[PDB]
Amino acid sequence: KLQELDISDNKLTELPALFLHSFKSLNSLNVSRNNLKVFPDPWACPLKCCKASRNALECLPDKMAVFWKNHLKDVDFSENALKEVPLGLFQLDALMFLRLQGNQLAALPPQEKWTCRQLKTLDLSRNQLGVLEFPAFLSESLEVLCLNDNHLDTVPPSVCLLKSLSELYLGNNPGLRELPPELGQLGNLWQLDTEDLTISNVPAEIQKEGPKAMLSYLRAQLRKAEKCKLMKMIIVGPPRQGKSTLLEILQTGRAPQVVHGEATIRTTKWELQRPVESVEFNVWDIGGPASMATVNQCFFTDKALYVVVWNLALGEEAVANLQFWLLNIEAKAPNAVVLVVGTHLDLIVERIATLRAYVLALCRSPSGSRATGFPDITFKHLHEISCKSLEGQEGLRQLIFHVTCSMKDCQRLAGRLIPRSYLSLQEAVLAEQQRRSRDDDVQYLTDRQLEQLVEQTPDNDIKDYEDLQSAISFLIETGTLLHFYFLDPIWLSECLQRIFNIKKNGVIRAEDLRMLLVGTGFTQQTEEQYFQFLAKFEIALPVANDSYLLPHLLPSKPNTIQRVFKMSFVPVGFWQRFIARMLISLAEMDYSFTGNQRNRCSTFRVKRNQTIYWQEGLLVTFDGGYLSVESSDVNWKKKKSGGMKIVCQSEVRDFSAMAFITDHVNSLIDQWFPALTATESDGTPLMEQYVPCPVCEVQYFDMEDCVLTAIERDFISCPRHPDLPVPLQELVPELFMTDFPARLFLENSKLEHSEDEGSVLGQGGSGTVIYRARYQGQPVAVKRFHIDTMLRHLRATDAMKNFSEFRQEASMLHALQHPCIVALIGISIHPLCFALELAPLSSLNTVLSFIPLGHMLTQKIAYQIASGLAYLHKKNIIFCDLKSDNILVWSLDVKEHINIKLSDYGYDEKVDMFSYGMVLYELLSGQRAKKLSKGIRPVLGQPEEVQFRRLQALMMECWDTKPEKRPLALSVVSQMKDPTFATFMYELCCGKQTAFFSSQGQEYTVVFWDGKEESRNYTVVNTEKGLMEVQRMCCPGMKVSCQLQVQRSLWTATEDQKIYIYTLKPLNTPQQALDTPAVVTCFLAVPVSYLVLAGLADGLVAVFPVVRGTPKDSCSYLCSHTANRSKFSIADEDARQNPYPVKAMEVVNSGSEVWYSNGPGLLVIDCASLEICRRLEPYMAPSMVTSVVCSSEGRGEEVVWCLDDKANSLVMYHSTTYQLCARYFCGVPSPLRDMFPVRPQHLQAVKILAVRDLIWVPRRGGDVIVIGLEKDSGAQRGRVIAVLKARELTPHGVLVDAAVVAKDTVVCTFENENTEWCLAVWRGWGAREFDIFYQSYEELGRL
Ligand SMILES: Nc1nc2c(ncn2[C@@H]2O[C@H](COP(=O)(O)OP(=O)(O)O)[C@@H](O)[C@H]2O)c(=O)[nH]1
Repeated sequence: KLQELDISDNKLTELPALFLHSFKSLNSLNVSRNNLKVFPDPWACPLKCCKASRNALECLPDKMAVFWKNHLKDVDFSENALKEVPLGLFQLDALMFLRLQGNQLAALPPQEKWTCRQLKTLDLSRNQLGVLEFPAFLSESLEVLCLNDNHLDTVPPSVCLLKSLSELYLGNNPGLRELPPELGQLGNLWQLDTEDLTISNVPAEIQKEGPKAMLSYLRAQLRKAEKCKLMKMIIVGPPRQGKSTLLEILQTGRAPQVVHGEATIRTTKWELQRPVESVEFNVWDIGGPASMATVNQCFFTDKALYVVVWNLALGEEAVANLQFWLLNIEAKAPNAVVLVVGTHLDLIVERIATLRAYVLALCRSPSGSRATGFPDITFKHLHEISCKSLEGQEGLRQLIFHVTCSMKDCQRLAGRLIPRSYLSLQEAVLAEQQRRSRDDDVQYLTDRQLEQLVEQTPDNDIKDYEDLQSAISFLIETGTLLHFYFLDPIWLSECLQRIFNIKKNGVIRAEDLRMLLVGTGFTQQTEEQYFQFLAKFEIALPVANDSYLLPHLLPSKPNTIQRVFKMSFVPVGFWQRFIARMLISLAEMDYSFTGNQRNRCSTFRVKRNQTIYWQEGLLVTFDGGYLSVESSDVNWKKKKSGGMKIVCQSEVRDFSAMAFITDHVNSLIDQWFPALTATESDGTPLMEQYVPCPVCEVQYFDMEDCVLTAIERDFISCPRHPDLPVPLQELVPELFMTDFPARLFLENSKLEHSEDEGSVLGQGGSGTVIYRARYQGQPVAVKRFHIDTMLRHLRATDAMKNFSEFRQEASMLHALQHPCIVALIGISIHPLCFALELAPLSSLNTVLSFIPLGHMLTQKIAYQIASGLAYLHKKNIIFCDLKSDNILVWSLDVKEHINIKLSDYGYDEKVDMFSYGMVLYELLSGQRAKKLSKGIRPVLGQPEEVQFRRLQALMMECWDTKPEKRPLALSVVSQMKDPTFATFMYELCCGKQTAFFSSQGQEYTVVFWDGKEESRNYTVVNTEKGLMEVQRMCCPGMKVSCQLQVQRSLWTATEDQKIYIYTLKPLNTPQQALDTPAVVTCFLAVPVSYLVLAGLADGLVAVFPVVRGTPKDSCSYLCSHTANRSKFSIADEDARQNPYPVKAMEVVNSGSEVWYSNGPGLLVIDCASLEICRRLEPYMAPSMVTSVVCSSEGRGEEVVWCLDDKANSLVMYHSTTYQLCARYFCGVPSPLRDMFPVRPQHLQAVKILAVRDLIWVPRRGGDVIVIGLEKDSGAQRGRVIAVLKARELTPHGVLVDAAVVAKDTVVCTFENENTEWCLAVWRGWGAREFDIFYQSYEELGRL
């Protein structure tokens, strides 16, 4: 009978196993920490775990899989005296964890006879086990395998098959000398113990790098990896500097006779032998007109040899121009090697040294180290040649070959091992490109087509995403494949140039552009692809009325704050891209959460009245202001350079417009012109920012100084008049927030703030720190942001970035006013921080058998989370991190309106819904991942155990694998606004059975009966657990027509007029058999030590006194017809005296009366004298009463309800006056929120139930009408509080019965035409629970 046995730290050598065998109820067997020598022989008991560690057990019996095969999962016999392992221990299906560590096991049983398909952890370390032979099936289950200090002379052959391992520990096996290549296939394995092992097949360097490098190298061995000598080389430089001439000299080795004509990109395959003894270059001669200067940069890739061609005789301006190219290469190809090669050497001795000094000054800072943002140029990377005499040609070739063999990833590029499958894919892609070129086909290759290529390739072992991605990176490195996948750079260049050759005001209608684009084929079936990459390069962007804006076709040139940006050099087409991006963003104007790099321009929301865009400027007239940006020529420190003059006029000091430009400028300079992010070799920025002095009126404040002062102070004094300071608000109104309402700003004098580690509540995704603080005495969460000429520049950049991020976060937080979203109290600049409302309790992950928080609280939490998500998605905001860490618990009180709030501190909508499903799993379970990407989901118990079928089903859908099937947050919110969602617990399929019975107890909660005569049997359902404790236990005898439970005795009245009594201790042997004059049709127990009344089929009532559950064989007979004739003067001919059976009885008036049916009438038995004293006429013949209940609950008058069979009518009397004070029709097709007064086939009701305060009327249709009484203007009335209907029971037939099995449970039992029975379990909500449920939605709607 015992469930948990804990024998530990005691005098245990011999265990009374026979005594333990009686414990059939055990779930945990713990005999650990003893000197146990004889483990008890296994027995039938549903053990979940078997802890027998730290004892003297030497051997086990072959009986684990005889009794515990289907129950026992956790076994740990570790650190014992074990010598032999039974075969049966591995024959347990339920086994998932096994520990046989620290003993004298020498061999394992044959693998063919194992059954433990669920074995996930197996530790055989510290043993003499040996080489061993593991089963194959363990590959699909095992996650942890450890064999440390085993009798192994090699890796077991089966370890290579164990694809599912995450840990593999085989240390201290000195006989092992090999790690076979197939272990590389263990892709899921990242924890390894190869200590004390010899590895002859792995280099020492690979071992030093680690077991991860070992697995990678073994994979390389398996894939027959070959040494590749192919690398990308790119010629770049200013136009007409001899790029084609230089390449011709390099390839031919002669004075050029044919130089290539006009072209943007040309390609060739150049082969060199040593002056791993050869190399091959996929040479891309990149040239073209000046208009391609900032488009060609897309073709620059990493781990490639760049040759910047430079005209030596042109002068110093050429060397200065080289900075542009060098910055571009270092920005796009950080790990590339750059050589600067000089031509026109025939036009020049010391001049060469001077020019080399100039170039070396460019690449290196004054300190001599590598300048930031430049490639590593040195004396080895410089060379000069001529175009006729070929001087230095051989030296140049030697330089190329030497640099190529020097570049390395781990070893040198020229000869690195690549998997053979990667080379096979390279051949396949080259074949595809060649075929498309032959067929004049679109050279753009779709991802599906590349997958088809890699799979279609013979014996290509690329079978997963990571392999294909690595192969893609390799292909990009060798100039075979291009991505921004493209196969032909020349075709792309031709397409872009042809678009550039088009000659409106920059906007062309989509159809006109489609016909114009016909030159490069432009297959309409590929148009969606084609236009896509047109948008990628910003060559033709979709705008307005399904038109396309063409930046190269922009027209020419047709109180306040001002800004200036000084540019040393203007990139070609910078203005076009800038104006196009601004114009498109404004046209859009007419997000994320929890911190990320993803965000939109939420900073600027105004009505654009007029817009004037042109080749080098944009003027925007918006309601209450102007925003203009123009080209200009700036002069500072007598340095004249290009410039961007920006002006804004705001009537209300709303200078958010100056953010809109500035952010965009930064964005553009970060995306397409990274050259302008960098500084010269001496630290001078290539693009500087300036603010004209408004009080000096030209004098310009350096924007870095204004920003750095804005961190702490408010004023700056100009050098021309230091005694007359200017506030920063007239210099940088962007940073000092002015657009926000005045109410939104915190008062530093009323804010108790301190960046104390003890008050740290957490961190955000943007790099902030959230502390606990006080504002005006109330607790709050304060999110604080945190931040030599080079150090000053870096700090200024960081400060500007933080101010922009603060602006964006404030803009998004200001727009969320939903009750379930953490609001914003206010902002402040000194210090730069947010103030937010603080949760009295910690996050949901911290407060958290099943449903730990309770049903109602879990329901409210889930609904409020869903409502918050629906609101966020209504604002086009995505949470992106919807974990329980970020979900703050406001209160665990069920009565409160708001319980949780969604925070940003501790894609599209489908990922949010997925994370919501995970949160629901945690809510139902109490706990809780790469396997999620593979279709593996966390496991939750069945509905019979969870007991919340609808939320569990919702959680399954939220965790679905196809995003298309997942629900929208609004749909979840809408379907949760329904009492069916909350009340239904689960369903239980009992199956084929005959009759249903219940009793006011828990020993015989729900009892079904089936069978006939010798085959009579019964089933018991434990609805509290959803488990059937007895299933068709046979108790031969007559079938039971009625059943009751009194004290601890079950009375059952059969069809042969016999009341049998079974005393519980199995209803096998009755103790009493009582005779009756007619078949019992109903039972009741009056609490008098009881008085059991039996309503017989003839309308007569039998009365049995009961003493402690045992009655007297004699009984009294109270005749209803006798009372009708004698007391109440009803004639025999009256229909009221027809032979009706007693259908339902009920106690009323605290046991002093019993109301029981008699045809359409009702009779009252007065318990004082056991006589029929009152009659009531709720209905008329031939109708009959079918149920009676006593709604004796609440601070009010006791009332008695009565249902009917024909009229389908409900009536209610007062128990103390017998006045028919209410009548209602229950056959209402749409009964929701109906009403009736009180005066002080599928629509047929089955049986009334009294659930706490309310009256549940189930109907054959399967739904339930939950009627309850209230008062209006002093008059009592009744209303239909809620109509429940579980859809899951639709195919389970018709409702037959219903019964209140416990205080908080209502069991409605359905039967189908095939004699099968099915229970539907509802939570027995009273009036207060329903009102709380409804108010949870009504109030949040109101708020
Ligand atoms: N004198 C001299 N002329 C050169 C040299 N390299 C190229 N050229 C001239 O440049 C022309 C070809 O330039 P090209 O290679 O097409 O420049 P790219 O378009 O940038 O590749 C030829 O007509 C040559 O006369 C050189 O080293 N010395």
